[PDB]
Amino acid sequence: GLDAQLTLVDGSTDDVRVNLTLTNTGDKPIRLLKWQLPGSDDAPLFLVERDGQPVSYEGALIKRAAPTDKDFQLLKAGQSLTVQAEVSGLYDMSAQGQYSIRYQLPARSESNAITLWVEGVNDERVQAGSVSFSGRCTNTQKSDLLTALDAASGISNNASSYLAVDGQRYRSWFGAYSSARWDQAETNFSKIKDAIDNKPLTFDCSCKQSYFAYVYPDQPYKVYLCKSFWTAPVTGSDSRAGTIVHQLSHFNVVAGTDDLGYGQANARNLAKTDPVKALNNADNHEYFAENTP
Amino acid sequence: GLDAQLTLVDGSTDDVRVNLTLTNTGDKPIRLLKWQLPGSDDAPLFLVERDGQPVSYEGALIKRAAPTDKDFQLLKAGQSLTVQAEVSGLYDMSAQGQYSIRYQLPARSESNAITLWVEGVNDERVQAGSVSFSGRCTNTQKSDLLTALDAASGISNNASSYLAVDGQRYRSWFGAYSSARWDQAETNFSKIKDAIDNKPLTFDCSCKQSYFAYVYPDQPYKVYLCKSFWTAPVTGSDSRAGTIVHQLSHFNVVAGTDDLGYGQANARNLAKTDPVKALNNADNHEYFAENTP
Ligand SMILES: [Zn+2]
Ligand SMILES: [Zn+2]
Repeated sequence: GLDAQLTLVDGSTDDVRVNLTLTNTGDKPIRLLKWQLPGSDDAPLFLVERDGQPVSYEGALIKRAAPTDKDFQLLKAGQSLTVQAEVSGLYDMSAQGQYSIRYQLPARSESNAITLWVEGVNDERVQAGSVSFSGRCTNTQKSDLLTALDAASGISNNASSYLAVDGQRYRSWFGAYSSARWDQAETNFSKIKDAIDNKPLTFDCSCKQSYFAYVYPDQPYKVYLCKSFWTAPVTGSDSRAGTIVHQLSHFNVVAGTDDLGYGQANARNLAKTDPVKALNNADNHEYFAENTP
Repeated sequence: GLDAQLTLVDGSTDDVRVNLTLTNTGDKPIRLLKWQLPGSDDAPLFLVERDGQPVSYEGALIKRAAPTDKDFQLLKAGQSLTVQAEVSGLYDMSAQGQYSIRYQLPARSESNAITLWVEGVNDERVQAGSVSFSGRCTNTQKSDLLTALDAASGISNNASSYLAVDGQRYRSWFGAYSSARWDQAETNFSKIKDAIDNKPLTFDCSCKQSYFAYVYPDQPYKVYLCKSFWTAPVTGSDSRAGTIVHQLSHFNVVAGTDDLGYGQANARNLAKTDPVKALNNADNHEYFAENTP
């Protein structure tokens, strides 16, 4: 027969990783549908409950045709296959509480349940402004993102306060003074602040490219984080907080900023060279907010 | 110096491919910022105008740090590099008319302009219901998708009409009759029809996986098409039209269908075995609408 044993992995992030051992206890090989083994494609393979109530599935749903021979994994007689899954990135395990997790048996009926207390992401934005996730953001990621968002709120309020008392910081990132350009920058930060505070934001963690993040400017307010987001400091230069300000600025409904080159020296040269371009550049907005130093 | 020559590629799809030749005409190697050469990462590298007016950039915007040595491409003295780009997937070239396209010179100022008449995607949905795109859908793709959408509308109206006169087709895909389950199916198709007709749909062409499509059920109404969408027939079994019905059915605001296995035999067994599961399965909805035969 087919035996499925789930065990919790011990670690010190807030992620919820599990080891699933599937074992052919019979005497002839069996075939397991690969789409129903945990892996890089999303499917709802687990029953996740908090305090006896099902939580949301948070992954994608795929159309696949009927499977063919190539779609099945062979397990020999006696043989075990162990696969690890991170569960918090595919089910909503954001609320604190006692959870049970079982795996459903793949096509050729459940593992044991495991149970654990989950600290959760203790934030009203995840339970006007809200924050949702996709692309397998784990509890640690979600928590890191909310942290980054509060930091971003801190620097976007600080930018906005600076701009409300109508100037080196402005000079550095936006160039020679004009009231029209200052009012424009102030309007941009007002809208960035209003998105941080009040809009339905979405962060996605699927991107593995080496840069920081990307958005589609006509698809508010979903920000895709990439590898350099995670390696960046929460605050300071080219920081997580600053990245959020950068990316939010691109949305057509926020500030419609452009990509007019990349980096601090680029940004400084724009300011010195062509204030109108600086006013239209995401980086200049980020660096004005980061104000580091 | 650096010379940039753009030429149009002749072909018989509606895509707009161009060959960009960059040439170091000087005597020492030069370095070209790779991020500003056309490639797999989106940036707005071209000036695209229709009838002398700029059209929208339709690609993503990325945060990158200042570039380092590794980010520059070397071009030797005398040397040319030719790179091809498809332009309709990154700028809005959906309206019929006369277009000019120039490339902006990368960091180390424009190519010649090329001009061409573009047939466009001649559809009010792209100019209540609308259709937007991301993930580099070309004019041919956009046109194929609108075609598929009209086909999907055809089969979703036909499903809805069938369900309005209150039964083999129902039996095949939804199992034994009950008024509650029939009303539920009718409500599901009413909402699928209303999304096809009246909602802001988004199709994305970036996915290269071998299956048909995927959605996030909490991210309406963006459908990601994958390789099997393009190889599928427009109508019939496992068709483009049917895929759209499948995927739209998954959205929480449409019909909240599940992924309860994959394929026609799966679907038929659900119906025979467990009508409540069939009523909750995307495929059963697709196959009921495809009704092939
Ligand atoms: Zn599906
Ligand atoms: Zn950017």
